[PDB]
Amino acid sequence: GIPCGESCVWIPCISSAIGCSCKSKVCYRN
Repeated sequence: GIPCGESCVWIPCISSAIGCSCKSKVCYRN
């Protein structure tokens, strides 16, 4: 439930490695 940084507009969630996933068009985790 916390924004990681990358935006699922043009940037893939590299942070997905640490559990980040696209949410509300932005990569979120916890």
